Amino acid sequence: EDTIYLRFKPDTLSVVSNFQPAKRPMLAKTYSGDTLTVGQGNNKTAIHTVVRISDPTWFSADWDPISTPQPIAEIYCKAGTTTVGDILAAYQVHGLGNHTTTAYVVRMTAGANPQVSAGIVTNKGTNDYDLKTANSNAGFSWNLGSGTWYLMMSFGDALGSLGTWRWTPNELSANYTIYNCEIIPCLLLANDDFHIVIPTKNALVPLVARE
Amino acid sequence: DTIYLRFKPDTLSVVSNFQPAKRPMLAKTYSGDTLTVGQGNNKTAIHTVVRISDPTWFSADWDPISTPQPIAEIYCKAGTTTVGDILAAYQVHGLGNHTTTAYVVRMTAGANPQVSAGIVTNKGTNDYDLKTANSNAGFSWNLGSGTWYLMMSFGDALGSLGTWRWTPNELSANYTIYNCEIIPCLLLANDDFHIVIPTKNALVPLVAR
Ligand SMILES: [Cl-]
Ligand SMILES: [Mg+2]
Repeated sequence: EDTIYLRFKPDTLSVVSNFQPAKRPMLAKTYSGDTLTVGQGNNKTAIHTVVRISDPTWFSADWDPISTPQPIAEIYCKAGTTTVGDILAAYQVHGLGNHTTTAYVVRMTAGANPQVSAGIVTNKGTNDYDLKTANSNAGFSWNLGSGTWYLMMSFGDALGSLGTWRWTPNELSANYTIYNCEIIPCLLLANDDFHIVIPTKNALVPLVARE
Repeated sequence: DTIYLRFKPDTLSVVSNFQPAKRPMLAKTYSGDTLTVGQGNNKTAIHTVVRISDPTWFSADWDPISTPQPIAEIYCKAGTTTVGDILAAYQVHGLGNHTTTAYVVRMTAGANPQVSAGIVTNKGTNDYDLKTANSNAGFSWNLGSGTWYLMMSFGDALGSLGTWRWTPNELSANYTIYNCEIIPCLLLANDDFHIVIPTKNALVPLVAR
């Protein structure tokens, strides 16, 4: 329940494709294989994008350095049906108009190869004030090494009272607006060269609403 | 040397003939109360501004510290009038000659920057960072005295290693703003989330990237 801060350098995953720079920020609409979820029982969060967490350090609510948290009990990262990682901390923001943003600090205990049939990128037109989703011009695949930590994010509309954990099992589709937030640098190309600080919880408890 | 600022970015509500007044805008040309942060002959042209809300400071060791003293001899000016102090300075030497500068400015007077030619950020499907584009009209900002603002500038500039760079030129279109700590200040911010940026209480840049 207490707020703990994660300071880390985001690092864009290098995707497997036949196009463009391999290191580019991509999101997943439809998976063809090793579909990425973070779930508790039947309830699942559909993972829409991933960045590597590099040089992480943790702080208490009072900004004293603390040790790595224990995994949140009973919540797991799965590729397909296989459990592939623990979850150290959870970030969830209940935004305007049922917008829900979830970020899991995932510590991989096994490798995974998520393959994306329909991809998504974030775009911004001259009349958008936030990033907005658009369709890839092709699919791709990710390679998630075991032992590495990843921030696995999800964006969608969901219901829930305040302090109720929300579940976004939906596909991410185009023209969905991702409201500015702490994790917004993880949606642009990140070259492991600057730190961000995000508030998290060692439980499945959301942050105070519209944040 | 390094000081951390934790704060909530807050998008300025501009006065214009368009859409929501609270939208993230950048300035290409000022018609009046032109925004610069300068020291002697050297000036940085201020390209965008956000209000700093709920600021707190941390040591390099993440112990809370007090508000730093103003950096001596550097001032924020609207036109020729000095209108603010500089508490901290953020500068990143990016790819090629890309320079990103952010000043923590505490206004000691009001200011009304008058922008004839505007700039917005773009992102196409094969852009991986925000890029600048020309707005379709101008606007004005209102900077209240006593309020804190982050005043940012983006451009290519010269300087050998560890030397503070000056970007005095107008910001133009098709300029790539590389991802960094201050990138949330380019999107709509509603005073409802915190970011942490590294700064210095001197005119000294961060380690080159
Ligand atoms: Cl501890
Ligand atoms: Mg959102």
